[PDB]
Amino acid sequence: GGPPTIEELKREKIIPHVFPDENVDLTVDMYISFKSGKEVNHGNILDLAGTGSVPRNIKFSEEPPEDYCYILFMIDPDFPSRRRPDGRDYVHWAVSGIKSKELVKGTDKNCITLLPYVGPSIKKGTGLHRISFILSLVKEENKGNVTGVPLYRGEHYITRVKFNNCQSAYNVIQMNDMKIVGFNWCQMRRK
Repeated sequence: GGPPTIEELKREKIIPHVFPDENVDLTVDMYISFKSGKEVNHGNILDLAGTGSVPRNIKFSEEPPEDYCYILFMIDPDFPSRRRPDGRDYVHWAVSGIKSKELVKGTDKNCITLLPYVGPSIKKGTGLHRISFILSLVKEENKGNVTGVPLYRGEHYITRVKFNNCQSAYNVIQMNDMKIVGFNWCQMRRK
């Protein structure tokens, strides 16, 4: 739509459930395609089928500022269920270091994969999950020094529930003095 508007996010309760207030500066559009014909687009309904791999193509409307890079998180704020989101935020994916307007298959030479992609975790009968993608700026020098999200050593050393025991993506962003600049989401349920 370009980037989501504040009013859109309030309607869907992404503010305050994902972002606790209205002061986010969403200026960078983010196109996200799992595969041809399967795009994340401002709260559209996507089938769970075909989400087992990292999006094939992501495109940003602009490059990050000089000496900054993007860090991208994909989360489920509605985990395990929409009615009882006791694991909010579940972190599916965290990649840091993006310099390019295009990210193909989730990585390039610049990127550090802090949490490798794992697809949506949705049981039948758990409502619609607002599977969300949050794009922020991090200093290049800090791209692998994210408090709360250490360099990856395998699943034994982290948890995806409650954002690696830092509760939320927003908390991680703000405690690292990062700047949110983009957002997209879809709704997913298990048939």
